[PDB]
Amino acid sequence: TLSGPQYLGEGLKLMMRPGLRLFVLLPLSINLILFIGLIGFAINQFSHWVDWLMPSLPEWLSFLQFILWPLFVTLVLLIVFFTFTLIANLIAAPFNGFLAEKVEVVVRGTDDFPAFSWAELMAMVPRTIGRELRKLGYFLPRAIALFILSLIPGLNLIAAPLWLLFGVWMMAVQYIDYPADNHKLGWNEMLAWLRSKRWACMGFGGITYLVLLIPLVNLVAMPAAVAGAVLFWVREGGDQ
Amino acid sequence: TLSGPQYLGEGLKLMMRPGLRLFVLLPLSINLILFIGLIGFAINQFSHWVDWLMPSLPEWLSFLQFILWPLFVTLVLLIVFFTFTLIANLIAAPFNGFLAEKVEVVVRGTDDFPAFSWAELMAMVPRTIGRELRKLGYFLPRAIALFILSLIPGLNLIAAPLWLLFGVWMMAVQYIDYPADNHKLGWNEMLAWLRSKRWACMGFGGITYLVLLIPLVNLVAMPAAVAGAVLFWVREGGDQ
Amino acid sequence: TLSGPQYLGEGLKLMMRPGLRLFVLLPLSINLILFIGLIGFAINQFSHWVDWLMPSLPEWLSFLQFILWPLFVTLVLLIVFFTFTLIANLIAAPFNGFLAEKVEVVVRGTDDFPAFSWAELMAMVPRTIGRELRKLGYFLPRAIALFILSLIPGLNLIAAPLWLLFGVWMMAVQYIDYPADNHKLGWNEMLAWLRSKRWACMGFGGITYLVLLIPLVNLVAMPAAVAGAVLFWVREGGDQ
Amino acid sequence: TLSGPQYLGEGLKLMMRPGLRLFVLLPLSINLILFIGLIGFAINQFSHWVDWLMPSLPEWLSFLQFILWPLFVTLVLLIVFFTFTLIANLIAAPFNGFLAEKVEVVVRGTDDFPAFSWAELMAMVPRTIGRELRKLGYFLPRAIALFILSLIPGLNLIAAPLWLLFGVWMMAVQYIDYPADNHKLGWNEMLAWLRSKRWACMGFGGITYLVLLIPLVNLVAMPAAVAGAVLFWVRE
Amino acid sequence: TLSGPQYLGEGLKLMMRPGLRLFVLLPLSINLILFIGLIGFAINQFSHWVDWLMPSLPEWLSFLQFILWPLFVTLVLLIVFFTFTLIANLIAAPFNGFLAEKVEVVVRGTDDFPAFSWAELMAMVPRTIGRELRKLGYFLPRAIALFILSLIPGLNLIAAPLWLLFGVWMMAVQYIDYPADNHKLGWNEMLAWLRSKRWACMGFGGITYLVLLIPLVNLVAMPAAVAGAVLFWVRE
Amino acid sequence: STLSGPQYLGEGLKLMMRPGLRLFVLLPLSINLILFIGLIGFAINQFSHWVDWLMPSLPEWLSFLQFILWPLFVTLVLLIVFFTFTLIANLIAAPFNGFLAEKVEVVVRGTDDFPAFSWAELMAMVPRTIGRELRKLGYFLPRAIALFILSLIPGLNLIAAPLWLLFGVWMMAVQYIDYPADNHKLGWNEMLAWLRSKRWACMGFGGITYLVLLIPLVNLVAMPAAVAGAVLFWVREGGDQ
Ligand SMILES: CCCCCCCCO[C@@H]1O[C@H](CO)[C@@H](O)[C@H](O)[C@H]1O
Ligand SMILES: CCCCCCCCO[C@@H]1O[C@H](CO)[C@@H](O)[C@H](O)[C@H]1O
Ligand SMILES: CCCCCCCCO[C@@H]1O[C@H](CO)[C@@H](O)[C@H](O)[C@H]1O
Ligand SMILES: CCCCCCCCO[C@@H]1O[C@H](CO)[C@@H](O)[C@H](O)[C@H]1O
Ligand SMILES: CCCCCCCCO[C@@H]1O[C@H](CO)[C@@H](O)[C@H](O)[C@H]1O
Ligand SMILES: CCCCCCCCO[C@@H]1O[C@H](CO)[C@@H](O)[C@H](O)[C@H]1O
Ligand SMILES: CCCCCCCCO[C@@H]1O[C@H](CO)[C@@H](O)[C@H](O)[C@H]1O
Ligand SMILES: CCCCCCCCO[C@@H]1O[C@H](CO)[C@@H](O)[C@H](O)[C@H]1O
Ligand SMILES: CCCCCCCCO[C@@H]1O[C@H](CO)[C@@H](O)[C@H](O)[C@H]1O
Ligand SMILES: CCCCCCCCO[C@@H]1O[C@H](CO)[C@@H](O)[C@H](O)[C@H]1O
Ligand SMILES: CCCCCCCCO[C@@H]1O[C@H](CO)[C@@H](O)[C@H](O)[C@H]1O
Ligand SMILES: CCCCCCCCO[C@@H]1O[C@H](CO)[C@@H](O)[C@H](O)[C@H]1O
Ligand SMILES: CCCCCCCCO[C@@H]1O[C@H](CO)[C@@H](O)[C@H](O)[C@H]1O
Ligand SMILES: CCCCCCCCO[C@@H]1O[C@H](CO)[C@@H](O)[C@H](O)[C@H]1O
Ligand SMILES: CCCCCCCCO[C@@H]1O[C@H](CO)[C@@H](O)[C@H](O)[C@H]1O
Ligand SMILES: CCCCCCCCO[C@@H]1O[C@H](CO)[C@@H](O)[C@H](O)[C@H]1O
Ligand SMILES: CCCCCCCCO[C@@H]1O[C@H](CO)[C@@H](O)[C@H](O)[C@H]1O
Ligand SMILES: CCCCCCCCO[C@@H]1O[C@H](CO)[C@@H](O)[C@H](O)[C@H]1O
Ligand SMILES: CCCCCCCCO[C@@H]1O[C@H](CO)[C@@H](O)[C@H](O)[C@H]1O
Ligand SMILES: CCCCCCCCO[C@@H]1O[C@H](CO)[C@@H](O)[C@H](O)[C@H]1O
Repeated sequence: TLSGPQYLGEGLKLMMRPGLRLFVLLPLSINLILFIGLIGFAINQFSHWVDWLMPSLPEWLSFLQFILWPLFVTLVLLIVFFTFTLIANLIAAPFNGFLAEKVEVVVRGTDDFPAFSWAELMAMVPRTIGRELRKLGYFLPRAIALFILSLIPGLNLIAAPLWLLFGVWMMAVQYIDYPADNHKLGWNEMLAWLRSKRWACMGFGGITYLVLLIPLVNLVAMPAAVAGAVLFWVREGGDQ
Repeated sequence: TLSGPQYLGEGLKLMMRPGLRLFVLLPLSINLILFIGLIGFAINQFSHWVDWLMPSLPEWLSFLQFILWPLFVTLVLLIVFFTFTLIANLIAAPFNGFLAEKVEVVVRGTDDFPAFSWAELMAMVPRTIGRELRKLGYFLPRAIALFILSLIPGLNLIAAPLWLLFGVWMMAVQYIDYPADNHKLGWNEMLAWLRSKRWACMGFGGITYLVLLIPLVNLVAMPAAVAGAVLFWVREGGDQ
Repeated sequence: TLSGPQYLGEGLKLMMRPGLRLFVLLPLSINLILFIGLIGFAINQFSHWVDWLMPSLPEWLSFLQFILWPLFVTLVLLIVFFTFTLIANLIAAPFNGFLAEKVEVVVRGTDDFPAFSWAELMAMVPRTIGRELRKLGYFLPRAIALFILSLIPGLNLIAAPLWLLFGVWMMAVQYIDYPADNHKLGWNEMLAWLRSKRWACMGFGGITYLVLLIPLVNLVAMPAAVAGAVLFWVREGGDQ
Repeated sequence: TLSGPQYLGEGLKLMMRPGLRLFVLLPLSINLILFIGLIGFAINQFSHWVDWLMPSLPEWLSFLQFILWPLFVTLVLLIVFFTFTLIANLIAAPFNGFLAEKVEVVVRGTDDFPAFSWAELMAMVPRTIGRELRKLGYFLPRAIALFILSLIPGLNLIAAPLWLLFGVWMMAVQYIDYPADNHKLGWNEMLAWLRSKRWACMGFGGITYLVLLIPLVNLVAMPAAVAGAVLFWVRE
Repeated sequence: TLSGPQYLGEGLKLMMRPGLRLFVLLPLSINLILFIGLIGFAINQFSHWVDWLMPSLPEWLSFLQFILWPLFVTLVLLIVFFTFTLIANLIAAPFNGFLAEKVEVVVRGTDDFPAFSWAELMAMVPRTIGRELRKLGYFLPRAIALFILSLIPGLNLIAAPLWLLFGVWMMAVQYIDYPADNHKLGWNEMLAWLRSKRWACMGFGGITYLVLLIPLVNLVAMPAAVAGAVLFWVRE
Repeated sequence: STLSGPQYLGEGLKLMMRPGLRLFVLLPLSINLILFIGLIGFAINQFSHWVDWLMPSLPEWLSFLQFILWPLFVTLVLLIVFFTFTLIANLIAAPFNGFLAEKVEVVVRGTDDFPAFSWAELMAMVPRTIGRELRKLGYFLPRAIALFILSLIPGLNLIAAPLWLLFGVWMMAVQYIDYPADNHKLGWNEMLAWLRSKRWACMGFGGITYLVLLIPLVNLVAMPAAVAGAVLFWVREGGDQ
């Protein structure tokens, strides 16, 4: 009855109520620390990194340095961004998993005020980081496939839609995974599960993608998305 | 003999001969009268309608009115336009049906000079208005669907071609129905009928679409699209 | 002697050195709190806002509520975004201003390690906030002008360049004022004085804007722009 | 007095009152007849025209006919439009002029119910047809100029604004003329009269442009623009 | 182990070795002689073609010849180019096959080098020219179709990819045909063959497409494509 | 005298068509042939290597970037190869154009309707005419890079497209109308002043010359036509100093 994007909205509701409300701070804080620590580092090495990527040129081709400069400078940033993002989700991987349990007990009425402890969090770290690596393995190859498909002057027009649709579906697997993996469910079994809910989890993943495009709101958005995903897992069925 | 778009042309021929020659003036004359009557009222009401759609705003945001004015003024115009066409087509519905019948008797040779009588027209009105409503009910949801699909950044590129192709298929169903409905044929039965004749009525629909973009020529073109569709019905199966 | 976009570069150096590094953490924490506070506010009021703007309609026009809904949701979003920006800048105004003085004493050689104190910061707040209000009062009119010029289908092509040319100039008056305002210097007087350094401060503002197009940069760049602007005030004319 | 375009708006008020707008239905009904005639004609001869325009080609180049077919067809269509747009406006020239007088007596209070008689219309025809022909002469060179400039890849960017600004300015000279021409004023004297105040005509013609973009509303926007122009002639 | 676009590279290698390096010169010589004569021809007759294709208009409509001018000029140019491109490749058709055979024997170790003889080339000419005429018969209708498809306002977006995919596929059928036609390969069986090998021959055809986008490098790239197509024929 | 505008290029094509000047049309093509035939092989063998030079060395983790970085440098390299080639070819065409311009002049002035080609005087021209094309490049490439950097700015590109076009036309005037002018020991600055006084005429000439040189197979006939047309522009409009 709740199928579609409605879950996301409801997930936000689940985050606003006390005792789950303070867990919302986790992603931002991660990205905060990771930013502040890394930013300074990046600041010092930015100049050096481009100097490594740029080839040595003779005096006659030295003019190419003017055209090649903006490139690697862009590329470095593109790397520094992606690298950071890559780490952020990794450090955010356990917390989200830990959250997906704590949301669930509230969804079913078991304990409306779940408690945070580092013990069970550190105990979750390996399966949930490894699971973040499985997600990365499922995503990144297909991403490079669609992107190289888009670099072709003829074929990009079919790549833009495939890109979008895939990114939505990935919003389904990324977040609905957290309760599925917390129920020790196989990767294949969960992807088949989402394949059976493809319309529902495509709507959920879709509005999740959209609301996750808002830059500052990303950080309040993700916890809502996790909780909404847990709700998805409870309202669709955890039989597998 | 004629398969493909050729029917439209032949429809023109049929409308050129005496006795069917004046009905070409029915659509044009309708849109004249309709406009002449409505324009007046519209002029007075237009100003008010936008003020209604425009939100009531506080002092600091009042500058937004300067930017919201064009949008709402645009929107109302669009609505004011569609309504017009929507009403016009409705009023054009029976006259078309009455033509598709009267063209048919000429195509099959029963009466070389059919007469116009308001009696059987008014007798037609409720059913034919009902069918134009069934057509709008078929079209408007799929149209909206395509449009929402166009506002999606990734999927818009797949939205344009689908819009064209559907608008063509719709040109088949709008006009080939007039004789089919005159023959008391089920809606789904005609849609499957045309789905088996996909190519033929997709060609007829195609040229009918193109020619009916030409702005004022529409009102002379349409009766040709009717007669042409009656020909599509006569020269191809009347079987049910 | 020392000139061009290099100021920004040099300004960055001043921020990295022992004694001036932690001041960069002042705006971020603010933007954190300001975000954390406002975002929750937005979360709760969002419905009421989009419902306020939306007009009350009769039953048959109720379908319009579907087209007006995304619109207002966007509009509200934009307000929420711009309002945030507007507030953020304002709160950033004194921390910027307070910095422009503290950078200065480091540039001159009195004290290599300045200390932060809430007393004189709070003593600065009203003057500097009123200052940046003078800035918004100088900027927002010319901005609205160029924007009404760009809405005209014909003139919009000359609006894009005219936009950029002003945006670079603005970069000068925003930052270079911070030390000047600490020296009790008049608004129109500073406008006249910088009207002479137009080229230098336009290079400063040029690299300032471009370098401000990157997201990572901004959080570390505004301090670099403030320090570089202080440096610009010291090595060139402080005369009055 | 009335800043920017209010004249058009005020002009529309004038047209909506009974007595000043049955006059609107006159040229429209004619252009209807014109429309019906020209369309039927083109129906009969469209094939003759495209076969005339198409060159005779060999069997190896016969497939070229397949690319030439859409072309002349387009071309014929275009001519057919412009001819009509040209003729209709031509036929519209006197009625508008005849209206511009009949508007003025209502503006100044002379006669609240103007009388329509074919006599004084036919008497206007030569002067007002000549006058609209002068307007076509002022317009077409600068229009072709901007179109050719707009074909240029680099300079096309300067052709789009110059197009709009001209298309707006022209809306002044056509309409604000109808009263001036009724006052027996020289062409050059009127262009100096309009260039005397650029902003005013620029707003009047500006909204008149935008409002003449609305598809069926043209038919009511034009009369408004005439009377507003009459109003524009009287108040200033 | 060698599948994919690598064949292109390898074909290049085969053409670098002595005795096969003389085979590179002929397509260049064809484009050269043919080009020089046909271009001198083009300059004198151009005026007659554009004047021939352009229709007779009355003197009022005379101005239309100004818009039709850039068009027909363009059109003639396109014909001029296509005709050249049409003829050019025809004359290269047998030299290709005659080359293809001489490459195959090098792949299997049969021949270190063969002295060219006009005899066997002339013996090939009618069959292989009939073969490339059949290639034109497969190609040109799909192209005109895709072009009419690109004229459609909605479907033009689906025309852009459809072109490329076919342009690549054609580059498979064009070159991999030449060894096939050396073996009297029946038309249906080769098209099915390349349809069963879609990935390999489509990558081969792909790099062939792209490297053939390079203008003067076309001339050295085509022999590499022929050699690569023979290797594609032998190893799979 | 009445011949002002872009008509010069047409008339120049006419001059190249009459006997005595007709085979000089083959001077550019042959050049572009030879320069290609010599270079082509070299380039191919070393193309693979050049991209590998410009491409950065990346670790195990950043190796995937090679999939996106590869096509880039390959294009970049190609571009350079093209520009450099077109650079070099134009240099070799510099004396021939000048020589042709000189020879065209005697046909235009009715002195010798069938001028003879001799390697003596062409080789005599080489140093002057090359140096003068180096000056042409010096006038062009800085201003061109300026327009390109200006087009890189997000706000100002819209003003970079027209400026680019107009400057390209103007450079057509400078390049071709210079050829007769250099033959009469005319200074660089003073010819820029003279063309600046003929800006309407030579800007039309440079306009059609530009367009005709955009068509690839046609440009081989048009380049001589542009030289001759430029000689006629020099003859019919003051060659005075
Ligand atoms: C756009 C730049 C945003 C701030 C982060 C990178 C700033 C790098 O800045 C530079 O760092 C170099 C060492 O890496 C020093 O040599 C320079 O003096 C310093 O200006
Ligand atoms: C403000 C920054 C917004 C960028 C949002 C882009 C969303 C990309 O998508 C994400 O890429 C990540 C790796 O980078 C993976 O961890 C995720 O599984 C994948 O969904
Ligand atoms: C991660 C933050 C996600 C916010 C997703 C919000 C989805 C909101 O959903 C909207 O909220 C309103 C609630 O009153 C409803 O009236 C609307 O009909 C509903 O679409
Ligand atoms: C474009 C001109 C449209 C004409 C407006 C309507 C018909 C003439 O206008 C008015 O219409 C009224 C009813 O609306 C009639 O009662 C009046 O007799 C009338 O003059
Ligand atoms: C273009 C000039 C005006 C076109 C018609 C204006 C409509 C006039 O007004 C309309 O008709 C009656 C008066 O005529 C009024 O009483 C009606 O209330 C109004 O709807
Ligand atoms: C869809 C047709 C509407 C576009 C034409 C112009 C509408 C402008 O409507 C304005 O409303 C005013 C309010 O009374 C009236 O004085 C006039 O009707 C007019 O000035
Ligand atoms: C293109 C930029 C804005 C053009 C001017 C918009 C003026 C908006 O002003 C509007 O005028 C209307 C009456 O004329 C009123 O109904 C509105 O309430 C008022 O906001
Ligand atoms: C596209 C048209 C915009 C929708 C708004 C239509 C007007 C809705 O507003 C309506 O206006 C009427 C007349 O003023 C009033 O009688 C009604 O009380 C009011 O509901
Ligand atoms: C004042 C009444 C509201 C505005 C009327 C909009 C009527 C538009 O009507 C449409 O105009 C098209 C051209 O635009 C024609 O091609 C169509 O045949 C016609 O249905
Ligand atoms: C940019 C900030 C986006 C805010 C999206 C907020 C959507 C959630 O909204 C919140 O949840 C309720 C539903 O339970 C809504 O009715 C109210 O807006 C609010 O309480
Ligand atoms: C097609 C564009 C329609 C815009 C309609 C604007 C008319 C709004 O309404 C009118 O605005 C006038 C100002 O011109 C005022 O003088 C009138 O009192 C007012 O009724
Ligand atoms: C095809 C039908 C054409 C209709 C043309 C209507 C001509 C207008 O008719 C005029 O109307 C005036 C009041 O408006 C009266 O004052 C005039 O005496 C009358 O001639
Ligand atoms: C369908 C609604 C009425 C149809 C009749 C309109 C006849 C056209 O009318 C004419 O059209 C020309 C070009 O659009 C205009 O320039 C003329 O002023 C106009 O009189
Ligand atoms: C450029 C192709 C040929 C010209 C086509 C446009 C013909 C119609 O053009 C219009 O006719 C009116 C007559 O009054 C003029 O006043 C208008 O300004 C003019 O645009
Ligand atoms: C083959 C014949 C094609 C000629 C069709 C006549 C088109 C006249 O159509 C007119 O176009 C105008 C815009 O220019 C619209 O604003 C008018 O409402 C409409 O009447
Ligand atoms: C249609 C009349 C002009 C000829 C159009 C085709 C242009 C050239 O077409 C080419 O022909 C070559 C062989 O000639 C083939 O190798 C290519 O696959 C093909 O693209
Ligand atoms: C209306 C007829 C349209 C025919 C267009 C076909 C023109 C041939 O297009 C061909 O495509 C090849 C790659 O695909 C290129 O290598 C050739 O240069 C080329 O001329
Ligand atoms: C690179 C080698 C140059 C050969 C190309 C043409 C140069 C010679 O050109 C020829 O010179 C003859 C007399 O010498 C003239 O009579 C010919 O008309 C002329 O065409
Ligand atoms: C960004 C668009 C690039 C188009 C292709 C390269 C155009 C510039 O090309 C250059 O023009 C110069 C001036 O005459 C010549 O000196 C150079 O030889 C030539 O390479
Ligand atoms: C050494 C291999 C590099 C290849 C560079 C060749 C680029 C050739 O360039 C082409 O040459 C023709 C004249 O020669 C011109 O007609 C074309 O405009 C041009 O694109």
